[PDB]
Amino acid sequence: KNQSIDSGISSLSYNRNEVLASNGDKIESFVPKEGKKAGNKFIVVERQKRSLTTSPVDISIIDSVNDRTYPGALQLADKAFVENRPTILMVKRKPININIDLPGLKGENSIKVDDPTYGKVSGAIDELVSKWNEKYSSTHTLPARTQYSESMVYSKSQISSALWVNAKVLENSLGVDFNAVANNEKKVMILAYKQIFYTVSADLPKNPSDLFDDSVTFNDLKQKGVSNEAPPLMVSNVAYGRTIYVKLETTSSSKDVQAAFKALIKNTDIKNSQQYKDIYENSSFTAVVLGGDAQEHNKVVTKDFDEIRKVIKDNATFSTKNPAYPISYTSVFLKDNSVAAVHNKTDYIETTSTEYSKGKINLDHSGAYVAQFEVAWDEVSYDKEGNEVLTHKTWDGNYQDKTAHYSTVIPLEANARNIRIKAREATGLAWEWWRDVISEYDVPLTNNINVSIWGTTLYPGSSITYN
Amino acid sequence: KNQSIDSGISSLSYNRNEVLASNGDKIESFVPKEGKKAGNKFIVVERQKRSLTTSPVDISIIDSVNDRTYPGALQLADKAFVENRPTILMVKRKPININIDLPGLKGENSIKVDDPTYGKVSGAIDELVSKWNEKYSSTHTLPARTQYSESMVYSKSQISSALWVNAKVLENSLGVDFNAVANNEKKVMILAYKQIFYTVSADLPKNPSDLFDDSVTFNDLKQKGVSNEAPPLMVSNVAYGRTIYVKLETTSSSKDVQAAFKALIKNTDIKNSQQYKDIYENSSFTAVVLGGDAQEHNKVVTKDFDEIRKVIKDNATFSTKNPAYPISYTSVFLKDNSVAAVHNKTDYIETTSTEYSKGKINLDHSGAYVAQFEVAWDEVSYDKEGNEVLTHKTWDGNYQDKTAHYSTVIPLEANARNIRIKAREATGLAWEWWRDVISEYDVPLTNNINVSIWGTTLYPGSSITYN
Repeated sequence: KNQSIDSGISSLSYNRNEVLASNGDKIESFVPKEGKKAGNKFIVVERQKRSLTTSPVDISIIDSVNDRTYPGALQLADKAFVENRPTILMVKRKPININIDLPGLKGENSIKVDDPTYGKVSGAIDELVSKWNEKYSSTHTLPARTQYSESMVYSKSQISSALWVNAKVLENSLGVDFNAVANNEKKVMILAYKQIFYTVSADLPKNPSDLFDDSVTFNDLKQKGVSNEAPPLMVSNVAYGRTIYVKLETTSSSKDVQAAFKALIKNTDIKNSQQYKDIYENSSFTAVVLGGDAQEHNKVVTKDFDEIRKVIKDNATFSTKNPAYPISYTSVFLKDNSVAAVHNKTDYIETTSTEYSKGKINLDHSGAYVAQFEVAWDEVSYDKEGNEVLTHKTWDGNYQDKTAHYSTVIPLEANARNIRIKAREATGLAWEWWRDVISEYDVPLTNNINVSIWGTTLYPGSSITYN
Repeated sequence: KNQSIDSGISSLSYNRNEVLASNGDKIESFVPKEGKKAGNKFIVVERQKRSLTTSPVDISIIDSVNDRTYPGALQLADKAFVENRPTILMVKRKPININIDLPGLKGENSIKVDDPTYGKVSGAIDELVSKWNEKYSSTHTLPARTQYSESMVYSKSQISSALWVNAKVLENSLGVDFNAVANNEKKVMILAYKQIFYTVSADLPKNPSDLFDDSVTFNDLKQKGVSNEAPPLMVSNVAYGRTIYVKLETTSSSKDVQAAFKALIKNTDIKNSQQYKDIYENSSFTAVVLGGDAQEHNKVVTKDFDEIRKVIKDNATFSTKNPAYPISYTSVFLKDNSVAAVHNKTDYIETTSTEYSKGKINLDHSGAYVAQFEVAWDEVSYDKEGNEVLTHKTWDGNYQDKTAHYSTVIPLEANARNIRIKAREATGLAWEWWRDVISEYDVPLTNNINVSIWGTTLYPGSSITYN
C-alpha cells in the first residue's frame, strides 16, 4: 500500500523489447531435396530453414473484440494481447482529448472525453464525423488510404508474421489449407489491401497518474492484473477502415508460380505466356472484405482475376454517413510512454519446386541401309540427404539391326536426365567402326523427340525435332 | 615344363571382366553449394558426386607407340595396356590372314602374312591398299566414317573416361586447365570427331597354338611375361584414320554455357541470342587434327566457330594413296577368343553454376508532397554444409522525409534477394497510416531498378522499370 500509481507503474521491471513476444515452431525435421512422381509428372522439392524477425507497432484488431480497443483504452501487455484478445484494464478515469485525422480539420478536429470508455469514445468519434459531415455536406464519400502487402504462404506462423494478421482470421475467412501448402500439393499467395479511412489519436499523459482518477490506487491496478508480466498500456492511435484479403491458389508445382501470380496482379505483358497459361488454368482466386462496411462472410471465388480487381477498386472509397470500425492500433507503455512493439520470431520451411513431365523418343527409319541405335538416359532420384542418385537406363532395342521401314517409341519418365540418341549405318563389321548417322548428347526431355533417319548410303540424312 | 601352349594358356585363371581395369580417384571432399564473389558478379556453384562406369572394346592408340599395335599383334593384359602403352609379346609366329574393310572388295580383301610383325603386317596392309587403287583407279579418295562424341569437362579421369582418350593426349594437344575447371574459373567442352578410313582384321585362331610356331613353348611365353596377372591377347581389329578434337573454353560461369556451346556447334539461330553473345565474347574455340595426313602440332584458335567448322568439313575425305595411321583397336583373349573390354570406373565432382550481377535501385521523387521510403533486401551466403544464409539489409534513408526533387541510388550486391521497395505519401500521423505510392515485393535483381514517384498529394503517381 506504501506505493502511488506513478511510483508503482515506475517500479514495474520488464523488458519493453520482449514483453509482447510471439514465438513459433523451430521448426520440425525435413529432407532438403525430394523427388515425387504424381500424374504424368515428376516434382522436385527443395527446402530451407528460414527465420523471421518483425517488430511491428500497428496491431491487428479482430472484429469480434473491437469493444476492447478504442483511443485512450487501457490494456495489459500479456500473451492474450499477442493473440489479439487483449485484457482490458477497466478503472475510474480522468478525462482525455482525442483527435481525428480527416481533411479540412486542422483545427476543429479534437474533443475532450470525460469518461474514456468504448461507448463514450465511439460517441465522441461519431460526433467529430458529424462535425465533418456539416461543412463538407456535398462530398460525403472520400477515398481510403490504401496499403498493399503481398506474400507467398509457407506456415500458419509465417504468413501471420509476414501480413501482421491473426492466422485464424486468415484461415477462417480465406480458407487456407496449410497441410497442402506444407506437402507442396498447393502453392498459395495472399494479398492484403488495408483500406484506412481515418485514424483517431489519444493525447498521451505527462505521467501515468494523468489517466487515473485520484481515488484509484496502485493496489486497485494490481488487483486488475497490473504486473511485471502484464504491464499497462494505453491505446495511443486507432485506424478505422477495412481490409481486403485476396488468395491466389494453385495445384501446379512449377517454378514460375510466384512470377505468374505477380504478373496477374500488376497485369504485365509476360501474363500471356503459354508457361503461365497452364498455371492459371489450375488456379483459383478468392477475395473477401473484413471490417464492418461489408456484410459478414462475403466472398468472391473465380478463375478470372478481373473480378478480383473489381472487388479491390469497389472498396477504395468510404462513406462518411456510415459507421467505420477499427482495423488496427498502436499502444504506448504507461511506464515510459514508449510505443509497444510486438517482437515476432519464427522459423519456417520455405518450399520451392520444379515440374517435369513424361516424354518419349519417336524413331523413324526410312533409309536404304541397315541401322542400329544407341539410346540411353538416366533417372534422377534423391536420397534421405537430398543428393541426386542417377540410375542409368538404356533402350532394349540397342545395337539391333533395323531396316526401312522401322518405327518405335521409347517412353521416358518425367525424371529422365542426360538423354543421348545415336544411330549408325551398319555398312561393315561391327558397331565400333560405323558411321554416325545422328549423334546427340544431353538431349532435353521434351514431350516428343522425333528422330528420323533416311536417305541412301551415299547421302544419308537425319534430323531431331521436338514438340 | 609339364604343359603345352594350349593347356598352359587354359591353366591361367584370371577374371576376364577385371584383369583389364582402370579405376579413377575416389575423392576430394567438397562443399555441396558455394557462393563466390568475382568482380561485379556473385557465382553460385552446386557440386554433385557422380560415379561413372564404361566397358568399351575399342581402345585408343598413342601415336608415339603405334608400332606395338597391328592386326595379329600379341600383347599382355596388364596395367600398361590400360595406360595405352601396351606390353608387346614377340615370339616366332605362324601365318595369319588379314582383311581390310575397304568398299567393293568382297572375296578379294584378304592376304596371308607368313611372319606377323609390325613391318610385315604394315607391308601387307599397304599391298591391299595398292591392290585397291588398281581395281578402283578412278576414285582415289573416299569419305571418312565420322563418329561424334561431346562432353563437358569436370576432371582428368572423367573426360578421359567419357571421350575414351588418354588424358595426356588431350592435356597436351588441346591444353585443358583442370585446376581452373575444378575451381569453376572456366567451363570447357570437348568434341571428338573420330574419322575412320578403314579397319583391318586378323582372323581368329581355333586354338591359341594356331598363332605360335611349333618351336615355341609355354615356358618361352612365361619368360616373356605371360601370367595370370598378364594374360595374353591378340589384336583382332585396328581402325586407321584421324581424330579432330575441339575445345570450347569460357570464363563465364552462366548456367547457359552448355546450351550456348550446343547452339554454336548445331548452328541454330538461337546462337544470335544476346544472352549467348555475351558468353561467346568471353569464349575461345580451339581445334587440332591428330592424324597421319595433317602435319604434327597443327592448330586453330579462334573466336569464330566457322573457322572450326572449316577444319571439320575440310577433313571429310581421305586419299587412298596416302598411308593411314592407326587410331583405335579391339583385342581378344587367347584363352577363349572373347573380346577384351577395359572396365573403367570413376567418381567425379560434377560442378554446375549460375551468375548474378550487381544492381542498383534508382529512386526519383518529383511529386508535390513529402514522401518516405522502406527499402530492404536479404544477402544470400552459403555455410560449410552448402545451406543458404540470408542476412537482412535495409537502406539507411528508410523512414526519412523527402521532398521533390530527390534522387538517390541504393547499390545492391550481386547476392541480393527478396528486394522490397515501398514509398508512402506523408499525410497523416505517422508511417503506419500513410497511403502507398508504390509497394513492390520480391523485386527481381537487375542492373537498374528505376523507382519513380510523381503527382500531387491527392493523386500521386509512380512506376518501377528495369534495365
